[PDB]
Amino acid sequence: PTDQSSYIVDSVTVKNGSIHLYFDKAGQKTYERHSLSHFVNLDNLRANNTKGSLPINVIVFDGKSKCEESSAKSASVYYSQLMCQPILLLDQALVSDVGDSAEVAVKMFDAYVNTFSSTFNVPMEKLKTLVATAEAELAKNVSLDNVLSTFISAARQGFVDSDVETKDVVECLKLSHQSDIEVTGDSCNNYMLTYNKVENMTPRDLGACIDCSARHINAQVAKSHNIALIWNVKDFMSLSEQLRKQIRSAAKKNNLPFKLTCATTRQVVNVVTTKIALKGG
Repeated sequence: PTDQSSYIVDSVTVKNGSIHLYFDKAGQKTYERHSLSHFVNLDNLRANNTKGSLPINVIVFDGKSKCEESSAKSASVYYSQLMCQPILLLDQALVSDVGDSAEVAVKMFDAYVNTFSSTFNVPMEKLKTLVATAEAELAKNVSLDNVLSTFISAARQGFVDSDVETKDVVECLKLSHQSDIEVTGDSCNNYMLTYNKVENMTPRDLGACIDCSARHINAQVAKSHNIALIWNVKDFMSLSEQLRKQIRSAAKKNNLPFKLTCATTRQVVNVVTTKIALKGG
């Protein structure tokens, strides 16, 4: 029994700004984890869409309507091929009482605080006051980016280097929570597996790579030396969504750690790595 194209979501559970979607795969109970943010507005997960792409491998439909379910199952034959993964078909009835903007934002913020605390080794007692202010402000409908930025600027003293910008920590936290990416304060390398070829990059992707001095590393040279791919958050974000996903999946294929950093310092080239250049020269 191979990985079909879609699976029906039977049940749902929420905890720490994340949702679990439960399905039966060849008689074994399984789940996929997604950030709660994709479930505030369900329209982005409907098969009709407005762009023709899904932010996650999930299709929301109305289980009360026969056509919506069958249409979504048909649509997931296309998206499964486009995304190179099966699609989870979720009835909108399972995600009725999930959250309410701020309600979900407070769950998000609490997850940001845990990643900030464990990344910069900051004791939770030192943040107690700044967390209380931040949570009472989110309930006042003060933007999450404002509350997060205000929190980081105040909480950063003595834990984050003066060289790193608050905005880069903010993006690291947000992204870390969206795609479950490890965050570090360590020097980046902007190393990329040889699998992601220059020939298949767009001018924006090749140029962005050359701009951040991205280097190519061979999968085996990286595996045997236990090399982690550490990208600067800004540099990584200058890349396309497709390229960002490809770099990460290639690292996961070879069991290589993938991390985002808020640091701008580069780690010393101690391994045989070739700088990404234009196909000609």
